[PDB]
Amino acid sequence: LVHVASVEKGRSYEDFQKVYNAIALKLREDDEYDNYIGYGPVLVRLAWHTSGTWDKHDNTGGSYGGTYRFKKEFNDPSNAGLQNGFKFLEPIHKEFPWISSGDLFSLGGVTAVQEMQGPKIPWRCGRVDTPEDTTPDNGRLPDADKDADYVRTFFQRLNMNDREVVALMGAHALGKTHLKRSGYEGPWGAANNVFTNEFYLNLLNEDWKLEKNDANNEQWDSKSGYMMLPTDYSLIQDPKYLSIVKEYANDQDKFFKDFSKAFEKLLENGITFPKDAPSPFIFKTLEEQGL
Ligand code: HEM
Repeated sequence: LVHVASVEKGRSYEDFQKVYNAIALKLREDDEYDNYIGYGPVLVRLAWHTSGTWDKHDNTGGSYGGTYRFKKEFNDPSNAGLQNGFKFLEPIHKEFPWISSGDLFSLGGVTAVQEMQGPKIPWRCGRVDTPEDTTPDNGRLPDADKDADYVRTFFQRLNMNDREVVALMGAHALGKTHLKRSGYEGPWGAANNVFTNEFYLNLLNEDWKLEKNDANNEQWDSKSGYMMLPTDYSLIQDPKYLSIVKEYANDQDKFFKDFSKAFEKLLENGITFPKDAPSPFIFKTLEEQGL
């Protein structure tokens, strides 16, 4: 099935910058969430999980249809906690009821990355809501207890190569694992609501110990109070991934540029953009607007 991008009727860049801005202003205001981490990280994860159900083989799942709004997908165990990002976006959607669900979930992720001082992420509109029966089944999002071979094979289904996977994993600088949500506990670093290449630096430079958490799952822990999932740690066990981790640990601009591309791609899998669709938008941050 082909999903053709269809611009919300009569809308243009300024309309979407207003939605961006409303998201960004609420991100600034609602700062208490998650022990003052704020909503940035969970909004990035929401964009990823709403996109990461995609299957390149048959074009099922993906960001286009905004299917997270249906109970099968919002109750996926893999999505535990993302309801906080959805609830954040509710008043945004009420103010701007013309935006599609897929466009709002993906735009929330773009807005969060940029407001957290991350790279610019070009973003295209035109996702169209699809019906409840187009919601993908549970089980398309990845397990965390696995090795590098798992990670590599997993991401082939999303048409991501080694560089794209290692870049995308850099988003694990953000936020934290929560025991009751995933069976893992702890942040990956100190700067967890500012977008940096810290994930790579910590992988290479902390002294990691393989421990069991209070849910009886293994994770890697450091004396600084940081953690890595087994799938994170797999990026330094596999020699191909390791080379790329070192590259991003040593070049912040390269990480930014490669993350931006990979994240846009993730958010756009499955969508056909007509030849005469608008160019991708690059939104100004609040800071750049003086707001
Ligand atoms: C092998 C792939 C991946 C696995 C197994 C994985 C697993 C996890 C797990 C278990 C959590 C903790 C959830 C919780 O307890 O709250 C988490 C959090 C998070 N992940 Fe992933 N992840 C992967 C890839 C990605 C990608 C590709 C991105 C986005 C580009 C991403 C962004 C995030 C963010 C931002 C958080 C923090 C959420 C928060 O603080 O609420 N992850 N991930």
